[PDB]
Amino acid sequence: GSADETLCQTKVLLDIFTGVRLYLPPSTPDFSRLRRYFVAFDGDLVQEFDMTSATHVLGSRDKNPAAQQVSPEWIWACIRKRRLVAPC
Repeated sequence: GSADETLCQTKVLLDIFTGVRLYLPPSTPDFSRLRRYFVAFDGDLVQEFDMTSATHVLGSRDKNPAAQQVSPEWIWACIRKRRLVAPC
């Protein structure tokens, strides 16, 4: 249990993706909060077909190789580490 053990606090958010602009895919699980939550932390979310300027990207990068190919584990590990961790 990650989210339920992390975002279980309303949104906790925390200074995780601090300035971490990861492209949160709509196909990603927990997207609901994944979006608001993340960006809510203090970062930003770019639409797949919209990253060129983006910074991070959830699963995959193509749309934006200049972003970060982070996953759902990164958000937790990050928000949990109160500091952006190794994106993968």
